[PDB]
Amino acid sequence: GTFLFTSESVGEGHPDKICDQISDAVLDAHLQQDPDAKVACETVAKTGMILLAGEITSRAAVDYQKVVREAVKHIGYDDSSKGFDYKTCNVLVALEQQSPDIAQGVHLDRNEEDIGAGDQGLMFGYATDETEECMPLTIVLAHKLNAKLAELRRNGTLPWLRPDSKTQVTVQYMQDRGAVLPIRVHTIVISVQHDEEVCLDEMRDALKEKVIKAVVPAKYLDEDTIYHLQPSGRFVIGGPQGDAGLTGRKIIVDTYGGWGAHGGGAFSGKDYTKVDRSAAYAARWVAKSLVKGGLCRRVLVQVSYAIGVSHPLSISIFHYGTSQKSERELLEIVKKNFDLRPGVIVRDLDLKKPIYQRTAAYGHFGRDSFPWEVPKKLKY
Amino acid sequence: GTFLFTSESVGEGHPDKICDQISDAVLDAHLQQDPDAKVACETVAKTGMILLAGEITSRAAVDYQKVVREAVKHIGYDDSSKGFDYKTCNVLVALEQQSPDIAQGVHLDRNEEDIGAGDQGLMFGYATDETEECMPLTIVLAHKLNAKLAELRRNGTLPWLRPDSKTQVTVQYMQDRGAVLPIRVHTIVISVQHDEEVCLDEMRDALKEKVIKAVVPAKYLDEDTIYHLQPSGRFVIGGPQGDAGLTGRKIIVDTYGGWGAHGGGAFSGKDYTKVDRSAAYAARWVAKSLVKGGLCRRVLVQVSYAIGVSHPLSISIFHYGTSQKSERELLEIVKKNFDLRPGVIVRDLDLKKPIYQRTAAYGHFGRDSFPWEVPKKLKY
Ligand SMILES: C[S@@+](CC[C@H](N)C(=O)[O-])C[C@H]1O[C@@H](n2cnc3c(N)ncnc32)[C@H](O)[C@@H]1O
Ligand SMILES: C[S@@+](CC[C@H](N)C(=O)[O-])C[C@H]1O[C@@H](n2cnc3c(N)ncnc32)[C@H](O)[C@@H]1O
Ligand SMILES: COc1ccc(-c2nccc3[nH]nc(C4CC4)c23)cc1
Ligand SMILES: COc1ccc(-c2nccc3[nH]nc(C4CC4)c23)cc1
Repeated sequence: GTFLFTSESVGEGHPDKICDQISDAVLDAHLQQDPDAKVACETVAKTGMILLAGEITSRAAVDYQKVVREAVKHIGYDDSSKGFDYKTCNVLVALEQQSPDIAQGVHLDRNEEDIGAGDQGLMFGYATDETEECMPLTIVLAHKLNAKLAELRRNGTLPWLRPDSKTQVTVQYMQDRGAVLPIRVHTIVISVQHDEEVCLDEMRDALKEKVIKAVVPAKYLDEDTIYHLQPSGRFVIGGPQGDAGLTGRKIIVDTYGGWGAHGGGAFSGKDYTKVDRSAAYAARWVAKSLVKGGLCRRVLVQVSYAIGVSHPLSISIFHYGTSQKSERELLEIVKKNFDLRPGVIVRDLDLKKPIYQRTAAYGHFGRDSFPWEVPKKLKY
Repeated sequence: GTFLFTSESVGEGHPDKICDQISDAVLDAHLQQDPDAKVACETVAKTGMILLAGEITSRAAVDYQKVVREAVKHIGYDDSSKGFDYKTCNVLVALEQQSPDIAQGVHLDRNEEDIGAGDQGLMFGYATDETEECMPLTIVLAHKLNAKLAELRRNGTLPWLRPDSKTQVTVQYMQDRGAVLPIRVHTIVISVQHDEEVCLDEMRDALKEKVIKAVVPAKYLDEDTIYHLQPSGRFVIGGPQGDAGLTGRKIIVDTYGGWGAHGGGAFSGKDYTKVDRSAAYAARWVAKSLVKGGLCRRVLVQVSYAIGVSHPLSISIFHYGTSQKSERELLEIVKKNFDLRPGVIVRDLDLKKPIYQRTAAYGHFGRDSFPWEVPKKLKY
């Protein structure tokens, strides 16, 4: 009845995550001035370069140089010794207006509640009762290990740390009537960029004592747990210098760490009309509402859309055998309690608010009581 | 017992898919001259621009201008009237050597069979007996609809078609002892870029008669099937002009259309040492071998790695209740029959061969008898 499952997370300075945070800093800058901004901002990062590419139609006047550099400063890349510096990097902009053909088919001359989906696509929401926040333990622990590295870097405890990091956690689970129960941590990987002076033994000792022990409960760690700490042996070159980053290349880290399912759409740099983000947030909200409402212990929700059409084309629910209700019954409850048109999701989840940069590291789900994390009281 | 499931696909001229094909054209160009090239080529596409960003260490002498332009010509973007032209677009190159810190930790001074994984990560393989090629019907049909559009564009049957397209198929399934049985097609979406002269009614009639009827068996289509054909109403602006493209933004289209699971890693532009691609191909090979071998009807395989370590950190198998063997028994069969070190997968799957551009549109799986699609005869 036991099995292993692995998930990973990355830090704020991982190059792909830098791009997600910059794309959402650009989105938030537009929404601060124009709540109805149409934004599709992709970011690319390589040695010394941030490139913004995409489509924005907005009444805002945004200083992209300032917005980009402030996001990079927050992450911690502030000196050429670290491989990247917000003060002196190149910021290139290739942003055009939203295609008028998309605009006419999606939102022009449409009542807000009846706006079409901004694209076709499929999206999933997932929730599990294995943690209070209704997220898989593998991904929660992986995110917390990266957050702990950033905390110790920022407080000067481990001054050799740099912003680029990756973690990976394998947990041994027990199957429990469709639900899953974590038993123990089988393997942990941590790789983090570091300065030239610190030795490997000092880093491995600190990663075990100050990072892992400060995050993972001792009850999950035993004599058999395997640790791969700085497994490459050297990670001085990092950030965009070590690996090109792009927006929307960490979509599994952003969601459920491999659990549930994913429809392929990226979240960062997109306004509410792009259902890749708004409908995935709404599907998480539905899934978490079904679990917190006591209808299931674990659930997956799929929705899909066509560009220009407001109502979802399909809606499906899988409860893994953890509900006494059938899928037909759960779908009826969802129909009576939720309206998954993008023009209604925007109102329910307050999706014109400029809080998106806060979602772009450490996962979009299971944190900070964002609107999609506050369960809806269900009537049935 | 019935449920709906939706998957999507995109055409060769969808901007993200253009990037995947260019990244793999670059990889193949290097492998033609240097089978041991270390390649991590990301591509970005926006109006008039192809940018290559990433890391390559290779003995090859590659003309990036020629390679990029030839890939764009093949796709069909050959005139400014179509929104993009291989002859006159900008090709920008920001490629550096592979980080020496990665090289020393992964492959320098290592026996080939004992090379480390090129990164950490998790990967999944999936197979289902619902089609002969062991793929979900939703994604197979979605890919075939895009392939049919390209065929009719290239043969001059529908000369108003342009290369950028997206499709989406929703199928109603029956649950069958853990396996799934397709019953009927519930909804089809097709959006395709077109010339200025053709009217909406002519396009909708052609998409139903010449595309859908030529691909989807009539037994799956009935009076209740919903069709969303050119649902935006106008799609003249397309390709990179309509939407920025990036490599590795169609990872669900590249794999199982939402079925199974995904670990987050992109495939295109990466050599075999990047386990995001090689271990996902090996996991598909294992899953398809278990189904064709008669051990299960449907199966999911997870593997994970740490950078610099050759053997997977974890291996898991889920048979959805479709096998008489336990996960422990299936794992033992996999251990006796497969070696999932990257330096052994390269030999089994011939991963230094320059066939990667062929994988970069219409899915990496279920087509053309690539090595990961030829089942291994299992001994047990
Ligand atoms: C290993 S790199 C990806 C492969 C790379 N594109 C190449 O050229 O081989 C992927 C991520 O791993 C991390 N990384 C970079 N250099 C590393 C090193 N020396 N050791 C461990 N992890 C590293 C960074 O987070 C980076 O974004
Ligand atoms: C709708 S666009 C994505 C949203 C876009 N970035 C924006 O600015 O709103 C995504 C994909 O849809 C397709 N597309 C582009 N223009 C379209 C149109 N007018 N009608 C339908 N699909 C379109 C292309 O395949 C494109 O890559
Ligand atoms: C996409 O979400 C999932 C999550 C969990 C399982 C699963 N449940 C029970 C026993 C199992 N053994 N191995 C696995 C998975 C790792 C291959 C597995 C399956 C799918
Ligand atoms: C990730 O792969 C899957 C695939 C299929 C199912 C599933 N099986 C039986 C009944 C169901 N109803 N809805 C669903 C899914 C669409 C939400 C579903 C679950 C997960």
